[PDB]
Amino acid sequence: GVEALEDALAQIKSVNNALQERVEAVAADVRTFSEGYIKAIEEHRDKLLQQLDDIRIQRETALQLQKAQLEQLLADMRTG
Amino acid sequence: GVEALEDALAQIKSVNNALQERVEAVAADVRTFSEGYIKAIEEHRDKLLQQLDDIRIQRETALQLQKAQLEQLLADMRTG
Amino acid sequence: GVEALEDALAQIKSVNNALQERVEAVAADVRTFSEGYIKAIEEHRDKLLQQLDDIRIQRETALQLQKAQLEQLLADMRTG
Amino acid sequence: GVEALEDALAQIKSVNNALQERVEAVAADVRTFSEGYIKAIEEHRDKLLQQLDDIRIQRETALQLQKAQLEQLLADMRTG
Repeated sequence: GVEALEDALAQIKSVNNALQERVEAVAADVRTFSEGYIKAIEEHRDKLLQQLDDIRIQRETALQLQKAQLEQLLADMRTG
Repeated sequence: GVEALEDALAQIKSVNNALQERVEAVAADVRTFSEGYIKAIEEHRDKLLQQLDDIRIQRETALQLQKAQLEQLLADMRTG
Repeated sequence: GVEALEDALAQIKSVNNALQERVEAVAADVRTFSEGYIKAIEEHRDKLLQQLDDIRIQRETALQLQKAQLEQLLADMRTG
Repeated sequence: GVEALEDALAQIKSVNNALQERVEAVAADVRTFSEGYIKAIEEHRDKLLQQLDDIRIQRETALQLQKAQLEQLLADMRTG
């Protein structure tokens, strides 16, 4: 009778509860993934930038050891 | 043998400017990707968080409306 | 004299080894990152695609439970 | 009070199509984003992998050219 109305009414309030749970959860995940993602990008971007700078630097150095080892040979000629 | 070496020098010198530029370019793109990428990740996170919101809003309103409806019977059945 | 020419020649031949290793490493990493990413994207795209499917399902069922609970009432009326 | 419940029924029916669509569309986006993300990661890896490669070529050939140049002196000094 009026029994069944108050039931359907309590169910609705709960079957809704559990659906909002599912949505918040999905939203939580989107946030987790999106945060974790951006981070991993920054880290990886940094490493790469780092290694490029080391390439830039280990190169200027090699340049010099040649540039020099060569001006030695020049001298070795112009002299003895 | 002198002029020879004067040359090896000039060669070493200008092979360097070139490889310098290139590395600087890789680094540039390494930058550009990450801002673009992090932009997109953000944009999309938002668009998804938004529709997830709309699902909630839409379902809540239908709850409120439906509750209101069955609340009315609830009174009109308490006597009515 | 000729001593110092084969040194500079073993230098360049070695200093290149080191620069290749460096560039190799970089590209190695670009590889793992992109691979690592694409995985993560697939995994999250899947988990999401999955939770949303659960949301339709868990919704269809809430619907039917309501509909059915309502028709019960509508009948409780038409009869006793 | 039948009509009331005949009404709830119809409301439930119509709320549900709407919430179906919205969840569909959410999922449609989850699909498209991963296609973009994945696609353009891959473009990038390729772009960078290419340039790293060119750094290699540009250096490799400069080495070849320099090697050849100093190989010659080596001969023209191993006699005169």
